Amino acid sequence: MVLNSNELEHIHSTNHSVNDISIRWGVIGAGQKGNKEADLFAGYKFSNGTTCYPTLAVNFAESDMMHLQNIIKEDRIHFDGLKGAARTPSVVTDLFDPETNPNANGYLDKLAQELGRKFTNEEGEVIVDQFLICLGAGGGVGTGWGSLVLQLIREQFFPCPVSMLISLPSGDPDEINNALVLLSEIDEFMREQDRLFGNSDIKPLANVIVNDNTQMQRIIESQNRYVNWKEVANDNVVSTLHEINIIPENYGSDNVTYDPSDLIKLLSIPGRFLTIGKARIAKFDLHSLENSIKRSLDEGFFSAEHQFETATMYGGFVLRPSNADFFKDVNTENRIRNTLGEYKRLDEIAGKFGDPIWDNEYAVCYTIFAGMTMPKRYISLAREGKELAEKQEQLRAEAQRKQDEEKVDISFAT
Amino acid sequence: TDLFDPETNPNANGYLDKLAQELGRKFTNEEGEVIVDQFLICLGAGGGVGTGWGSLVLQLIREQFFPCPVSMLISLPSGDPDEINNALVLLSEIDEFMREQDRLFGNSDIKPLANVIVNDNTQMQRIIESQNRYVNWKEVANDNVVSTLHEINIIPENYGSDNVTYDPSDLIKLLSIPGRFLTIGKARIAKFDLHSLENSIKRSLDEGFFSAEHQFETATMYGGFVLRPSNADFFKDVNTENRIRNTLGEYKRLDEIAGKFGDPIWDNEYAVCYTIFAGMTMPKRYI
Repeated sequence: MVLNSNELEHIHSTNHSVNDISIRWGVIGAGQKGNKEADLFAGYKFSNGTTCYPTLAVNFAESDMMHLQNIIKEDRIHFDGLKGAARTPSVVTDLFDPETNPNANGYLDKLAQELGRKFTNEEGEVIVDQFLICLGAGGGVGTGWGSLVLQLIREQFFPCPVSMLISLPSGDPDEINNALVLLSEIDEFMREQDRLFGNSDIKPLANVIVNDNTQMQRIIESQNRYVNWKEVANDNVVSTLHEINIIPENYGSDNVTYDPSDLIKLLSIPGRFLTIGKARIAKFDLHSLENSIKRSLDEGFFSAEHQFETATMYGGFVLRPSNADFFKDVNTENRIRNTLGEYKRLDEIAGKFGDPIWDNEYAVCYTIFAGMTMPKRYISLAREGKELAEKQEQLRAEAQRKQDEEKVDISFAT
Repeated sequence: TDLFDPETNPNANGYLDKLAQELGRKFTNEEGEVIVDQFLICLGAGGGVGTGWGSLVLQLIREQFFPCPVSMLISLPSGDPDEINNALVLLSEIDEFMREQDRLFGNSDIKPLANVIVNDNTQMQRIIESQNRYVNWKEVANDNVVSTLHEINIIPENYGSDNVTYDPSDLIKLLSIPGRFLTIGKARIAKFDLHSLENSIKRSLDEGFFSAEHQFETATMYGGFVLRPSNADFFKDVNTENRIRNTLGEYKRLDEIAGKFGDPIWDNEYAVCYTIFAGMTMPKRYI
């Protein structure tokens, strides 16, 4: 029963019949970042007390997983005689490839197997609509797993589509190159997927959701006195995803319902880069409403300089109080359509935007843009790692010559 | 070096048989599994036997005499001009070998000379006389450097963390790949507040048992971890994480080189903070 946002608090005290969700995610967290996000998902329960999401944790370092809290030991999957890949992701792709490793195919049996156990019925009903794979780009185990997953969904290894929740690394030239090769592999796969599947078809890679660790830290230090920024960042991105999954299945509207089918379409069909903006609304007036939607989109936890003009679909909803007449007001509807319009004119792509009724005293506004192309953070990362990588080709040489240029005289010794 | 060289000594090669042999007995399986990941060779630079052995080892790892990489734990001499020249010729032979190793092996490759760890006998005495009433300074210095190395070997295999695990693979990478000069700072932490935490990390690095005026700016890799109590909320605190990243940052900005820094959970009532910098160039104590 994790409750890691005060939206989740206020809709579990209020609502004691939260018994379903819009999409039955099967969560797999690879590498430690992934493990920790996965551990949060595993914690969530319904009002009745059942678990929401079947969850596995995967790693090479058996020691990243020993301080998990909601993931039972049985569900902590790890690989033998391997102490860890060492911030090098080609170690994971290798352990699973016949060409390099001989028992490669053996490992896949234990993956196919523990997949079978956690996401399958007594029959073989996959008990899951799509897989959510959590990664921290930059590390060995995580980034490697990312690549292996791309490779696996080509052999149609998974029963259903795969959503990847990927985090971009803060600032370390080895991590940046790792992150860049994955993001590049993803951009390629997405382009191949665009030529192989129709605009209407269900995609095998449902979407990829990025967070940027730089942007997330910036935010956290703007907003009992110890704060693990990672712990906070995780709470925000995970609780947001959980919220947008709860709400359509559990709250409704006299005006425009955003139901679960709309969300499933959003997460299933576009098949590219997806972003979310969660905006709290306290001041019921247009100037503030605007500057918080704009803020959640541009300076929020899921912002990575996204290419909104390339979005092919939208979704969203404002959870609002039963009374607050400020939302029935048309003048308020236009301000949203035109505010979001500045990113993508909403007529020009397919979607829906709802306004469900909730118990509480404030309005939370969730905005989702899907089908976008590669985020521009990719370029600025490429550029940031160049000014470090090249800055220490200089420093390695700056002092390797200092080696060559100065012998010290010890002729008096030998 | 003479007793082991055909050019000077004739039964030179005979001696190597008894070395190859007693190596075989102590570090090999009933099969020939070397039962050992790397060799730790302890020396006191300055003497005959020790310093000589140091040179012979450099020579031996070139003929690929050893099954696996070699770490050398070398101590620098206190103050005797014959000992200093001896120490200097070895340290010079090491700087040369390390430079040859840099051109022959990749930045990713396992190095045959895994690393060299120096202690300076002057710096170690200074410390011991700042900190039953007899004290053999050598006996104490040894206890500190050896127990530190043992600690950093125990901890990753035996203690873990909900936040960031520093596991054994991370340590093996640290000790295996950089292949140059390596240092350690062991800092006890009693006062849970930022000003003190800092001034003990800084102290362990600059005025500790492994300090020899190291060239931190030349470090190519880092590692470390703070063993902390299960409860002490002062370590979950972010404000405490930043103070470490920026404190260590003053030696080498930690983004600029490859590593990891963990915070394992332990039983006890205080926090011990181990910091390791590897891949460094020749220490300034040499000058």
